[PDB]
Amino acid sequence: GSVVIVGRINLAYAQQTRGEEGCQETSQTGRDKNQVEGEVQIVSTATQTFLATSINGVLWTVYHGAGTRTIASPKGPVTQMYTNVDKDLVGWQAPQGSRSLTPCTCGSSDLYLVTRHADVIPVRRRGDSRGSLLSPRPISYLKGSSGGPLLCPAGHAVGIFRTAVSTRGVAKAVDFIPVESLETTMR
Ligand SMILES: CCc1nc2ccc(OC)cc2nc1O[C@@H]1C[C@@H](C(=O)N[C@]2(C(=O)NS(=O)(=O)C3CC3)C[C@H]2CC)N(C(=O)[C@@H](NC(=O)OC(C)(C)C)C(C)(C)C)C1
Ligand SMILES: [Zn+2]
Repeated sequence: GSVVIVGRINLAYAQQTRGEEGCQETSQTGRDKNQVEGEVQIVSTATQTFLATSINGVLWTVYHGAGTRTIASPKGPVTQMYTNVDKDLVGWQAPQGSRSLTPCTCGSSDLYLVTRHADVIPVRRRGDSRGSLLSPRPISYLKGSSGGPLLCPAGHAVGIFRTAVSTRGVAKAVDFIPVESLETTMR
């Protein structure tokens, strides 16, 4: 079926636009004539819910979430533009009404992760695709936030939340797809 937009996060505050009946319906129809807004979208399949983030006019998220699914749009289902499984990466054309995040070039190592509750979580950049959490978190607290953005102090995109780095059920750090690798994927 289709990936369906069921909410959005404005930059922070989250909003929901669609429920289980609507989501079950639109996952199946692929037709979503709903207004789109925001930089991060809350997105659902029939089984999973996570985040997706618009960068370079492309809406990016994780493959472990999206698979090869099409996305629901006002004119019908839209196929993926990018599918790079070894990056756990998929991308569709950013739907009308989304605004893309601007890539970070300030080189800051003080990052801020946005969760599906529109909570903003401090990260210390530890390297290209790695960030350590200042306060470690339970895995289930961060479940549903993959595909969501890591920002710099200025509000620029540093990457897309992919995997959590866990010891004994506690996330001590985050793995993210950097904005440069999206560039690489696009070319
Ligand atoms: C290798 C990644 C992967 N690839 C897949 C490819 C195909 C596939 O087929 C189905 C499944 C895959 N699963 C995958 O991983 C799965 C999915 C993914 C996941 O849950 N991602 C997030 C998250 O919030 N995810 S999410 O809940 O939003 C999900 C709905 C999208 C961001 C996490 C929130 C806590 N996973 C990890 O993050 C694991 N961490 C981890 O693997 O770290 C390593 C890479 C350093 C070892 C956990 C569970 C320990 C936290 C395991
Ligand atoms: Zn920046």
